[PDB]
Amino acid sequence: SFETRFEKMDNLLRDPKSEVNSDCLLDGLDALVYDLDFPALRKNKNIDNFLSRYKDTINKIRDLRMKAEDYEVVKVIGRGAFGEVQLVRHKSTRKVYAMKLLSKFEMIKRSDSAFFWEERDIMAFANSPWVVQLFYAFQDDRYLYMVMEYMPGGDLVNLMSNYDVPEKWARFYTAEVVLALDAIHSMGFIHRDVKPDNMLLDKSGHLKLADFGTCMKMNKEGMVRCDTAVGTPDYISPEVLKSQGGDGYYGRECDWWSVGVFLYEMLVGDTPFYADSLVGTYSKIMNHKNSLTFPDDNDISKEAKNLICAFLTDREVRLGRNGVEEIKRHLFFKNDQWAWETLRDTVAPVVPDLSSDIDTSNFDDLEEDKGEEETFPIPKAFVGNQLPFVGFTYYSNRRY
Amino acid sequence: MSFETRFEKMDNLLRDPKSEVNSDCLLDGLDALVYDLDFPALRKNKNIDNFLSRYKDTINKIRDLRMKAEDYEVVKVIGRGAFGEVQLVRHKSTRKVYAMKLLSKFEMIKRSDSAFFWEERDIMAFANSPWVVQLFYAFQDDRYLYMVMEYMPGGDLVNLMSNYDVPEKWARFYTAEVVLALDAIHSMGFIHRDVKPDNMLLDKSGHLKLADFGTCMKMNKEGMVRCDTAVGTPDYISPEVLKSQGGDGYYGRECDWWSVGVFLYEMLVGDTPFYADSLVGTYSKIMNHKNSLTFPDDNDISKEAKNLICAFLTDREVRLGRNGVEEIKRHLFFKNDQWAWETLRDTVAPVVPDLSSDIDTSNFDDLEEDKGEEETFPIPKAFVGNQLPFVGFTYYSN
Ligand SMILES: C[C@@H](N)[C@H]1CC[C@H](C(=O)Nc2ccncc2)CC1
Ligand SMILES: C[C@@H](N)[C@H]1CC[C@H](C(=O)Nc2ccncc2)CC1
Repeated sequence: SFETRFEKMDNLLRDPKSEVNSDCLLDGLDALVYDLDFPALRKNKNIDNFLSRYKDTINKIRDLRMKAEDYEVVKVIGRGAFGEVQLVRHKSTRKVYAMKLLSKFEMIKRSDSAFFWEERDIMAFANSPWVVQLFYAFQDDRYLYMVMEYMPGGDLVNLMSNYDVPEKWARFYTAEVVLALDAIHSMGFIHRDVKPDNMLLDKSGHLKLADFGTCMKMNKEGMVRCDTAVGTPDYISPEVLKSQGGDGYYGRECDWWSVGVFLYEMLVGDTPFYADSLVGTYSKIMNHKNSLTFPDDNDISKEAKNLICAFLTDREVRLGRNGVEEIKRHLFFKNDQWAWETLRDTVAPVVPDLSSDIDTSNFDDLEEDKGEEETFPIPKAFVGNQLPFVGFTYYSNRRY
Repeated sequence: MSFETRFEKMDNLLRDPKSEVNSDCLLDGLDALVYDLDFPALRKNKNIDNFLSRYKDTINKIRDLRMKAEDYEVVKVIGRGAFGEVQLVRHKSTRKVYAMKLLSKFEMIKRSDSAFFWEERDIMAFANSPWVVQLFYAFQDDRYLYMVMEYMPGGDLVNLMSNYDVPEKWARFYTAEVVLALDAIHSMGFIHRDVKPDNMLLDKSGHLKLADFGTCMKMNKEGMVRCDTAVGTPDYISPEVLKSQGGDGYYGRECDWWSVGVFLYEMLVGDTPFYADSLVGTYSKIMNHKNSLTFPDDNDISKEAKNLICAFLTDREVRLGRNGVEEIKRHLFFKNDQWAWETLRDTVAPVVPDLSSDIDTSNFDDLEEDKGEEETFPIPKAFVGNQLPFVGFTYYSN
């Protein structure tokens, strides 16, 4: 039908999940202009003409759409591999966010995943109190921008470095992690990188998972096929670590292993497979059957040691294989202060006391500054570097 | 402006039919980018290869859903030549009858000239004037631009002049309707530059509309336009436009009034005032119009008619219409008792076409055939971007 066709097309331009919504189309144009405006390419008439035709229009668009200078950078609160995280205030709305910058050139400089799509999808549509929310996503010729809710409570790395975590706390945080991971699993993902760095606390001291670049969609049988290992040396499971070209076929039990490493670290103060060098940790993980020991410290309860050992075993006998319910029923979690279904409504073990909305005391003081770093080299022919990041913008077609 | 304002200004832009960044135009850009990259030579680049692999499914569905050529049943070809052919079409679904104009992308590209269509699209789509042939839809594929216009069943003035020894009463009417049509174009801020019987079409009631605006240009601050470009059939072209061949000349709207004078002369005489066997011969006579413009020794043509023609066929500086259209309207030639300027298009036309059906094409000649094996673009070894000049052409009406 004629109407049907017009309508199907109209939805395809509206749907927040459509690859051709206003966001994707405005990105498509924005990318083209960026990838053509070069004197070497300007020699071609088609190109030179097209650019002069849209010059005024494209400049109007870039000013109207969400851009970097719309935000006032309050302070850098994280910096690393593919960019940095900075506490920002929107100059117009005065609202405070944590903005993440991803160097387009650096991700193209041999990453191998386009990992940012998973990160964008989950953070934007998860709609879960266990997932750091993504409000806006935009871009220019050089950086991807992710506008997330600010987690003023800092991460679990910071918490563990300031406290000798008692069991009561360990239980709470482990329990919130379990629910957070179960929410991710219910969405059809295996996180693959469960660690204190990815665990952030809100203004009330409650946990959320941040960063999901390592996430992968499960198949129908709830499995994932991967030839190359993914994760962090201390927290990676034996099966994900040994994942090879031979196959590399694993389930969500690999996440539960990392939770065991997390629990152990909170109560002991060290990772269960710490070694002199990185490669030593590898051997100890593979030899987990004999390398996993508890120090002579009569403060780790029986239940704690049990759960840790139930998690730090071979995938085949690992706790969590029969669903999250067998984990929740574990005696370690048995308490009289909270229930699973009401946990995130209870008072947290550490409720952060904040001075202002821009209080960054729970984050280490990072230098800030830089002086803009090297990006793409000026092309001599058409390369199309902005093409992989088309449709990343989350602004014109957001879900409400 | 507030965030809400900024957001909503941008969101209105995507729905504004007069926006270069409305949804339809943006789909063109993405549609085009897919065409000018889907070549094995360019597929060697990963950014390109991955891009096309992602939008493969999506782009195909889009192309099948949007307005396309096979949505129309071609009833009959009614015009040909230029960059394509004008054909009477019936929309397969709505059963509505339109006149569709095709423009070959390759042909346009081959000989530079690939920007004239923007003026034609803009005017026909937004003029919203009874003196302008209306443009309902505009779409495209990898090869042709498509313009869905209202069908003018009355035929053109060329056809009318070849069937009648046009009397003055008729000549006056048609000249008067042309004057109002040209004034409407001028009011929109354009100089037509190609006023001729071919571009003058009649509706079912026998009333005039201007069709084709591929030579129209936007007047500058002072209502002028510089230009360089070759010329086809100088018969109606003014001396100034002919002298301005290479950016060496700025001319006003009074170049259109010259063409009206040629039009009036042709209706009453039967021949164009500066006709010659060669193109350069016609040119020479137009340049020497001061001495070449003559009238036959049969005073069938009235005094007022001779006056108006001579008032139009003079040097730009003293040409009638330089002081506005009102001095033209007040000319004694137009003095009559059958119509008034403000009510003219509501009066009964001198020739009201009698039509058999909605697809009656009796006022249009049957056309030969093209035997036209239209040339296609060669497979590129690098990025050429032949689709870029046609991005943002797509247009729909509500
Ligand atoms: C170490 C990496 N895996 C990664 C963890 C999450 C971090 C972040 O978004 N932090 C953050 C989010 C919201 N509010 C404050 C900080 C970015 C870096
Ligand atoms: C010869 C050229 N200057 C040009 C004249 C007008 C013609 C046309 O659109 N004709 C038309 C319009 C509407 N209905 C029927 C025919 C296209 C070609």
